[PDB]
Amino acid sequence: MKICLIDETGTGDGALSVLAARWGLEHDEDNLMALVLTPEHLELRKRDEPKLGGIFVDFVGGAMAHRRKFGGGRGEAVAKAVGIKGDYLPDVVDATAGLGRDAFVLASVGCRVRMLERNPVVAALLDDGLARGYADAEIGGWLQERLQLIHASSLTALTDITPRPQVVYLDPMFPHKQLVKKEMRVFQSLVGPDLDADGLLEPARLLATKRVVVKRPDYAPPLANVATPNAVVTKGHRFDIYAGTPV
Repeated sequence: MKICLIDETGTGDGALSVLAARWGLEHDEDNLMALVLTPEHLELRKRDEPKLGGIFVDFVGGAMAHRRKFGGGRGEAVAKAVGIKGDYLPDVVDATAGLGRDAFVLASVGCRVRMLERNPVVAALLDDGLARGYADAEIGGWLQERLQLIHASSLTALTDITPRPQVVYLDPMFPHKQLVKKEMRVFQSLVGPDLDADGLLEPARLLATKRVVVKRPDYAPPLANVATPNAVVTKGHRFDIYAGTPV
């Protein structure tokens, strides 16, 4: 995958070169987007719009820490969709991690989560945030065990995953046009619709032993057109619930 790789560390240790090779990233000097390695973290920027700033994955502060403390935890719409209740904290596989926002909530509530991200540039951002998150004196401990990243095809590896997770969560990039903030304008400018999203449902329902949860924006059709009477509705979107495959 092509993108403008920029080093703002000054160390000269070759860290960016290693990270690029690890995720199969190719430097593209005149690419519209740029992946920058700062002393603080790895961020994505929209070169033609400096005023927008850069976006990065941070489990320690910012929006993720705010949502952790104020979002409600087990009371979140996504927490209820996966079936979280009482002492029930299922193992989850998030086949469309993206920025890891939902995945972080689930891990924060007490779920053992395994994230998968096929997009190399997004995966690079997650890995960097995971590195920083693991190094946190407060959450670094449980984070390292409840939130881990895996690089593989969510269509082929979604079957070889072991041990089988009780729940599989899906939230593929839906073909949108409707963002309002910078954290999305920059990102959306990079990541486009997941053309094979519909193909995720089947392998997901096979992997999960209890439930498959699909986040869907309002009015969006169910994934793969497979209807379901079970769903948790929220503001601006819903979570379609499907039965998994008992062991």
